[PDB]
Amino acid sequence: KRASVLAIGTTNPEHFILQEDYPDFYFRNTNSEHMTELKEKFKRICVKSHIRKRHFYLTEEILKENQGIATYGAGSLDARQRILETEVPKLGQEAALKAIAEWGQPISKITHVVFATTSGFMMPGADYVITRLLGLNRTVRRVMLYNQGCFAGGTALRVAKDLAENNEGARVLVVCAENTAMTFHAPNESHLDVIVGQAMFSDGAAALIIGACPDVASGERAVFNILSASQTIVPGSDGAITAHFYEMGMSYFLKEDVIPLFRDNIAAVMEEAFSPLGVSDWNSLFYSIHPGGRGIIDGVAGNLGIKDENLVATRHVLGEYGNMGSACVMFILDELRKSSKVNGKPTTGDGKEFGCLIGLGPGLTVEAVVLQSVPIL
Amino acid sequence: KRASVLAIGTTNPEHFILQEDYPDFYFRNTNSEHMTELKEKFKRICVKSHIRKRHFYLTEEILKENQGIATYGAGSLDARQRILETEVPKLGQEAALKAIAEWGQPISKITHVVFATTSGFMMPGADYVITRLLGLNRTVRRVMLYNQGCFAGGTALRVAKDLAENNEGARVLVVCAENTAMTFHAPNESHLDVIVGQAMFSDGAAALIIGACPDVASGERAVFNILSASQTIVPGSDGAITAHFYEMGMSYFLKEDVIPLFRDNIAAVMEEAFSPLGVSDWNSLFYSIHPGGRGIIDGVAGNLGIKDENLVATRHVLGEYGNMGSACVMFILDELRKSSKVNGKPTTGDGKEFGCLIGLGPGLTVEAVVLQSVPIL
Repeated sequence: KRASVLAIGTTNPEHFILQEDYPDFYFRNTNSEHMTELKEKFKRICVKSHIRKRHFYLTEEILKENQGIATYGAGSLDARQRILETEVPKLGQEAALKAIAEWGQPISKITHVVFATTSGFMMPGADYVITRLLGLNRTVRRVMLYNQGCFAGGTALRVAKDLAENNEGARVLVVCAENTAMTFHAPNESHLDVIVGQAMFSDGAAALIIGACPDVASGERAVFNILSASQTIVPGSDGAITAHFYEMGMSYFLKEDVIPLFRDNIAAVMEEAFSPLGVSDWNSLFYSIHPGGRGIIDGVAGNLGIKDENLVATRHVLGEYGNMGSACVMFILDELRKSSKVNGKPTTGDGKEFGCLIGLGPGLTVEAVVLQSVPIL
Repeated sequence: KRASVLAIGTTNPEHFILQEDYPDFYFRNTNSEHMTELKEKFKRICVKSHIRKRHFYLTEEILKENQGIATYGAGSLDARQRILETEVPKLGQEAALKAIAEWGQPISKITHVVFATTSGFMMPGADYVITRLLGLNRTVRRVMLYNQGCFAGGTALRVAKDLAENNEGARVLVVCAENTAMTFHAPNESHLDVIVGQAMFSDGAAALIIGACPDVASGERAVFNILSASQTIVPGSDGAITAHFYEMGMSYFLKEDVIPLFRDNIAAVMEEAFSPLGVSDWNSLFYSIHPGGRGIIDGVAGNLGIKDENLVATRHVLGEYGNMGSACVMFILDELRKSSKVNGKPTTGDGKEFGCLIGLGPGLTVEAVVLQSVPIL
């Protein structure tokens, strides 16, 4: 009678770049090699990032064919959309097929779709495209979530939750996907917000299948259960994150006190979701914190007092992929369940009963989804 | 147990223009009086449109600064967004306050918000802004439906339906709002899809309160009961409507066979929806069809054999407000119940029991929402 995660799939584009070689690549293919001062500010953040590699659609050749994207301030939304209109629902398809395989059921049994992305937008949306790409039924009930940032991962789950629970027999396909072709910019002295993003942002795609009352006889296997899903605006945070969709693509602004505002308010958000269960100790849980850089983790960590033991899964994704936007949190969920089977843990939650999903985005906004593990045999 | 409409509220900008005087206004304030031949076609279209007046935020002086918006092809997305980022949620606020006045409950009772808009987008979205303007709780669960076109009105009804029915005591605030500053273009000889759109689009905004199990003792009153809600892709209609968000704004393209596709495929949707109610006679129902111009309405009615008696509310909205996009279907619902009280009809559905809200848009896509009337006292 409660919603459950029945399958999980992930994927990234084949092309990847090592962080050790990114500063040279980023300044060479923007003809900004002469900005010696910025090359140092950027390099220091790369070292502090503790990110090893990132996947990208954008290659050295594709940027040569799109100088508008390679020039800061220049109009390029025309060229950016030509790429995103196709590659985003396509990368999603790759992920959906992996999760539909584990599910091991007929395509016709899918009745809903929830697509979440900030990378590109048009009409019809990616939710129509992937419906035709996967060959789903023409009567699937779709819900498109455009431009909700990095918390959209928690949003998608909250929407799918009420869908599966209010429609008997319902099976929901959820897809998160991103592509740095939307937010890529060349270095600029006045707008140093870019510097932080270009040493962080990557792309990827995750896919989930939600459904109530798992049919064990049919071959369905629950992975996580969803007990609750809340959303909260953070007090005194107006303006901390703002992103505009201009002719130059997405132009974003970061205030110097994003982490302190999240840090000094996360305690209250946890207290609300977990009192119905009588939980107080924050180390009795498994976590899937949105990897919004080391600061956000190492800072949400200290406040709640989370030991390094429980941040292994979240820090692992950050290191091997970077910030993939809304797909980061589903990536970390797949990380746990799989790591748990290898290490012989009693449950899919690293041997723990309850866990939490933390998504962070503009507002400030915080999405909190309470999860429950299942036994491993 | 079953979601119900509890209140309705609408509004428009004060500034309006008569269809009588729009062709002069259009070719004058875009510096295009030298296109005399093109002006006559427009004139003809404006006369066959059955639209009497439309309300716009865009006045003659506002176009006078942002000449980019008044010049076809020119990059003007920035200027459009500076307008839409503020004016759209401000227009929604004015509508919501009317619905809460009728609802007659404390603002602390609202638990969810659903906003749908194609006109403009940023981060955080217009769901955050309307949450601050109305002074709602920081812990409200909100959904942002961007760029779902003219069927978004029915989608907003379907999401809110599953939220209110899956959450005890939950009360959902629906808001739809559109602004022509996104779709405004100067006349061009080549792109004749633009010319037909300028005689159609308007500004407006509507609001509803959705909740399951009305509390009579708390002063709540029902208006319509939501029995079901569906979505469907039309077979073999790929590319019938496409819209791109380029640097010039929302560039849309309409192929020549849009009406014949909706016309011949709508019957299957109605049969699937009303079959479990034992209904087949389409004139025994009240309607709220999306007025995408005369063409759509006449084509849909001609197939199902709907008489002019049951299309008065639809045409009245198109005649007095023009095509406002996603808000049209909400306007018609309000005219239905308001007209019903004045004429002495026994129900909010023109005396009838069951009715249907039809949302049409790109895909092609068809949103059907079976509705039930309540007794008038």
